[PDB]
Amino acid sequence: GFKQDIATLRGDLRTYAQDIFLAFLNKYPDEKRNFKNYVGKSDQELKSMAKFGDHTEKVFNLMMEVADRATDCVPLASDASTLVQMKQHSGLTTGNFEKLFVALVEYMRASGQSFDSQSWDRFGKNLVSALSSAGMK
Ligand code: HEM
Ligand SMILES: COc1ccc(O)c(OC)c1
Repeated sequence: GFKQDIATLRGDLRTYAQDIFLAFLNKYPDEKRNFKNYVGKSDQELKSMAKFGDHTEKVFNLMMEVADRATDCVPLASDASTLVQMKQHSGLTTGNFEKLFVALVEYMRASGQSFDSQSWDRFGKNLVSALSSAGMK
């Protein structure tokens, strides 16, 4: 289930962070307006850059902390606030997060593996809700 998924993901965190961020960017090419220094690069080109692995691994680490602190796939309001208030997330809206979670769930459903994809879908929706409540447009 969800808790075991966090353990699976943490077990190979950089690899998964890469696979999932790429799934996101490839599903929603307009989303790359937020990531101007990854424009014009194929998946393997991105993976070859130490900065890409480093960024994706730090993002996924916080994502897993938030997931692990959630109750019944409902994240803490304080963690939502953190994500809203981060300087890095200034211009974002909840739709940016919705899209990330749609890509993440799709990635899980297509993997050979027993992820609890329905739990991740409900976590994404609840995270979107919490972001809105914490002041994201
Ligand atoms: C639960 C979801 C997310 C988490 C946990 C998260 C976490 C983080 C973290 C930890 C960083 C800093 C990474 C570092 O410099 O070490 C970061 C940067 C950033 N995040 Fe997020 N983020 C999330 C979702 C999003 C989404 C949905 C977007 C846009 C679609 C976004 C856009 C950015 C951007 C633009 C940066 C700065 C990029 C850079 O300077 O290299 N994030 N995020
Ligand atoms: C793991 O998923 C990731 C990794 C890096 C990102 O910048 C991101 O933003 C949408 C998601």
